[PDB]
Amino acid sequence: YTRVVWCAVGPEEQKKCQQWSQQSGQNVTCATASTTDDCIVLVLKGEADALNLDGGYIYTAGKCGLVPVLAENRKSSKHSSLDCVLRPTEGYLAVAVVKKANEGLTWNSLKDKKSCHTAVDRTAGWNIPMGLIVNQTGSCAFDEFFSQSCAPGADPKSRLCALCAGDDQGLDKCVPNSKEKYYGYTGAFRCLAEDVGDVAFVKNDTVWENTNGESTADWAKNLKREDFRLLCLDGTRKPVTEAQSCHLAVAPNHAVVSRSDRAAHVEQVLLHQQALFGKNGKNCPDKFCLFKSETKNLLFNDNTECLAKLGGRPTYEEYLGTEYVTAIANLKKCSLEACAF
Ligand SMILES: CO[C@@H]1O[C@H](CO)[C@@H](O)[C@H](O)[C@@H]1O
Ligand SMILES: [Fe+3]
Ligand SMILES: [Zn+2]
Ligand SMILES: [Zn+2]
Repeated sequence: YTRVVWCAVGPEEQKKCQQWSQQSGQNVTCATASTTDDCIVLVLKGEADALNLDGGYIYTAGKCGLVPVLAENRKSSKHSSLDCVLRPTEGYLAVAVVKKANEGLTWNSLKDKKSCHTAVDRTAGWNIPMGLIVNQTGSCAFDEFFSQSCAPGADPKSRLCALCAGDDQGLDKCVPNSKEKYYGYTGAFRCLAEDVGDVAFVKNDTVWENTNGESTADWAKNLKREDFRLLCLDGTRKPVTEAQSCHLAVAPNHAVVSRSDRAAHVEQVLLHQQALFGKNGKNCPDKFCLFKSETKNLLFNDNTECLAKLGGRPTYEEYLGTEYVTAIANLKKCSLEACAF
């Protein structure tokens, strides 16, 4: 029984963590850092215990000895009778999204266009699309493919940050945290929605959750699913209803990681925390909901049903899968066995 120290990325996550801390009676406390990489370092030092990470960061964390503990699980069809916490995760679909009005724009004509990315090093926003582009062009100059982009985490003076906007005051341009207007799934989709970019690399869920009244955010309230198309690898364009036949890859779900020596303790505390503040928790929506933050995906994705046990006690490599690990390794050769910190 000790507290678990969660690592929040940026000021907005910090605020949500503080609410969680208060409601949990200090069983969970908060450490804050400006980037995901800095949070990983805090965990390695033992100054923080855990945080929830996209697959691209699990790769970084894994090389440094951190392990997956529990995974985000969202609504599913198969394995219907089984409880959420025990149900296998299905993974999400990485897609490339454009405006219907941008006619004749296909996977094969993306060169020199404007792109919107969740963040550098993330699965749907970066690793998958850039990995595919590097291959198809046979060049490590992915910094040269698009004319301008917003890829949070890149050099703020480079073309890869040209479209990023910063915070209400125009500060923190291109920072890889929610202070940057176009950061993350929602941010990259907004970058496309506002016609700042020509293409957004996000997941299939992002399109649905931010269209047809699903989001009441000022920029999203008038967005219609029909005004968007997905780019398929075969050069065609399809409606967003066809994601199962028109995606770039299937990605492993975001997951909670911790130091191996702390895994058992983190797992215990989190399972109890979700019984109190999760999907149908004792205190949600009454007092506090761990999986809500108004489409902002703070700490956890808003569409998370529960955190699920893994099973087979997988290493980070088995969790990510050989097909994804080799993809990252090859892309990493552009810009092999050691912790990068
Ligand atoms: C997509 O499923 C994954 O496949 C890889 C094989 O690369 C395994 O290591 C892992 O446990 C999972 O079953
Ligand atoms: Fe992701
Ligand atoms: Zn597929
Ligand atoms: Zn194993």
